[PDB]
Amino acid sequence: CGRFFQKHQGTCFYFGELPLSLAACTKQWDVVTYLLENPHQPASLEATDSLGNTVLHALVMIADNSPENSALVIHMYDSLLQMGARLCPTVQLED
Amino acid sequence: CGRFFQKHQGTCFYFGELPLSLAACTKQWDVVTYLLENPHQPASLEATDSLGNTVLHALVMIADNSPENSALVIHMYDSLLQMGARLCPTVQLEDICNHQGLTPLKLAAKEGKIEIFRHILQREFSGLYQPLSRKFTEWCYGPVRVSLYDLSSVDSWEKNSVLEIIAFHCKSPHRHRMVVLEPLNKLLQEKWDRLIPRFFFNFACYLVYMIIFTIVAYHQPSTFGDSMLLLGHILILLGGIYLLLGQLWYFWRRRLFIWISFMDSYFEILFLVQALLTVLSQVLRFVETEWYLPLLVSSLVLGWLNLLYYTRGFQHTGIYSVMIQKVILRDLLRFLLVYLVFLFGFAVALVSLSREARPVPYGGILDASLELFKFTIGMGELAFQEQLRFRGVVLLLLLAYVLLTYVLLLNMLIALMSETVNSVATDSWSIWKLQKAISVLEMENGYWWCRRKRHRAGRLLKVGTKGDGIPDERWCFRVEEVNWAAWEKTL
Amino acid sequence: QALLTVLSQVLRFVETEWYLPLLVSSLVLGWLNLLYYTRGFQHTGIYSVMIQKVILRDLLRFLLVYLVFLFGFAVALVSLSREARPVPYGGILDASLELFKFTIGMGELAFQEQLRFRGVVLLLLLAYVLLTYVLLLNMLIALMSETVNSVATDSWSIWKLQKAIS
Ligand SMILES: NCCOB(c1ccccc1)c1ccccc1
Ligand SMILES: NCCOB(c1ccccc1)c1ccccc1
Repeated sequence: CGRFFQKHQGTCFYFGELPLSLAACTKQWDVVTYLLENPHQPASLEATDSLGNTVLHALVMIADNSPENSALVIHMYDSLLQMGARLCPTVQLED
Repeated sequence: CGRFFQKHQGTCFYFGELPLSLAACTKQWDVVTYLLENPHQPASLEATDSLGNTVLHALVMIADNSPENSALVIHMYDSLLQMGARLCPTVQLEDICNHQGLTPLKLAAKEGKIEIFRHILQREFSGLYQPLSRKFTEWCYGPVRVSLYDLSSVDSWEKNSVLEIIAFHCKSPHRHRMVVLEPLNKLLQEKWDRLIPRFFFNFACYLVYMIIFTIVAYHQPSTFGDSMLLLGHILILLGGIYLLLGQLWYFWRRRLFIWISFMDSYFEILFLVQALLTVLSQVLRFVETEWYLPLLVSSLVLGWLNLLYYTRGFQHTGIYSVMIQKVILRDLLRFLLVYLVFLFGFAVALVSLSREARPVPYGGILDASLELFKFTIGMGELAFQEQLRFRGVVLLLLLAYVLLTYVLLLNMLIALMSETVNSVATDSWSIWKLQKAISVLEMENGYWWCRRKRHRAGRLLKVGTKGDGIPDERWCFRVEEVNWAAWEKTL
Repeated sequence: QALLTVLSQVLRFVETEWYLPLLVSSLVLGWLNLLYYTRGFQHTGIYSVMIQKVILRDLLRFLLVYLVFLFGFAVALVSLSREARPVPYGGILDASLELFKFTIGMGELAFQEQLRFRGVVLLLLLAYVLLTYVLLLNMLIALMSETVNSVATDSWSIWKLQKAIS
């Protein structure tokens, strides 16, 4: 939680300030898997950032109207939702 | 160096009058190689022609806007630059001033070449040949990219720059499209945002001067009030002479601008005329003549019309002013030509008649012309003159005139202006950007009396390492851009 | 409109001479507001949206240029015609009204034989009518034609949004 990552006016890049969010928003479908299913310390998928955003929220914010960005965000969103449902069905991340 | 090769009008082909230039411009990547690497007598790559052009200059001149020609010139230019760097790195061929004193970038800008000019403006290479690069990329952390374009010989700080050459020296039909490209757009936008205060201060000062002029001209001759009138008069005279000095200094400094495009600005002439009228009106009032009021009122009108020059400094109004100018120059003078022909013909026709009876309307040419213009303005007096013996002839002539003018000409003019407005939509934005760029360049230079100190924008950011020892420095213009098409291909 | 109505009633209770202006202004504003309700139809809401879009897009630039030209020419004419050889162009209000008459379709373009600057006044009037009655108004017609052509589907979308808000 610094200044570059914060969503503001100027030089910035917002990704939810979380390693899993950084991987997902970066189109990195491999390290996200390892972080999810690393036996040493699996990363909780419902952990939030300072502003209250979650991984899905972070995926939403960086979304734009560019066809390529829209496709990337759609694919990552769907895949992450399916995976999260497969890990901990008891919690609805959409809410 | 004869007649066919020399760049002129007629049967001609220019290739720099050098065998290597002929080979390169001819798309012959083989004999150029042999000439460069022939052991018996290698051909120097920095040898010039009579005009001072070099091989790169020759490649630039023959460049056109055709996609195939642009691609050919781009490929040959890049390959030859790489080869020259590989042969004699100690000499930078990109910096070779010909007789006129221009480099390939400056020459490409002046000659109107856009494709090759833009390609030279923003080009990048791999790790090898990296120094031969204008565009760079510091890091690509995430989807953002931080580009750093070189600002050597393109910034306004230099005595001669690409911005100045495009603004005041280029005479291409659509040079206004050369100021919308990458940091010639962003750089100009930054300069404009930094210089807004100067522009609006100038606008406010001019408005104050015009308001004083109006007040003096309203409560003018036909104690305290007399002293106020006198001080207003002296202030107006001082303002007029100061405007005259400024405009004369501008013309003296840019005296090689009018022949390129008189109508590009066409506003400095108006300011000069207004100042001349004001000063001359004051002098003739000193002479106590009856022609003081006409000149003074004409100056007042011209100033209040000139204020549009300042009001076109906004996105929403500059485009409207540009459209006004384009319509005026495109389709309003043909309409006037046809209108005056018809009006003079019908006016003299009506004057010839109505001169034989069985307050005389159509007594002269002025009266008939005024009546016809009243027809055109919406107050046509179309009656049945029962006094003159040619009632029917006069009535039919008036009906024919109104049918030919009030139905065809004016409504057709409406339609033609609709078409013209539809045609010029994006060109309006480009021309507005060019006008704003010219205003920025003029403001950057100080007034005719105060020598404004130059502000050399850009960051002295060390880029890469040249093929030498101690490293190099180069001023650049940082530009951040969020891109995913390029970022998705870096993985 | 509600503020004007209530305040007009209060000032009438005060027995002032400014009751009629405020009351009539309220009446006019209400009759104009009725368009809010009339734009509840497919065929009329789009027209109202187009009216608003044209007003906001290209009618204020025209007014800016118009008022600049009109004030300049009005004060110019008032300065003249003040020296002879019912005085037209007596003040600024009269000259402005005469120019607006030119623009509305009842321009009084005559040869004033009384003032000593006949030709100057006539040429100024001719220049004004040429610059305003030919360029500005017909150009405004063309610009509104372009604007109407531009906003066709956006008009439907904005009408749908307005109906959703209602
Ligand atoms: N001469 C006053 C300013 O020029 B304008 C004009 C009027 C007189 C002569 C030629 C042109 C005009 C053109 C564009 C914007 C505003 C008006
Ligand atoms: N003020 C009356 C209603 O607004 B309208 C209008 C009139 C006065 C001030 C500004 C706008 C108008 C715009 C669209 C539809 C109908 C008329």
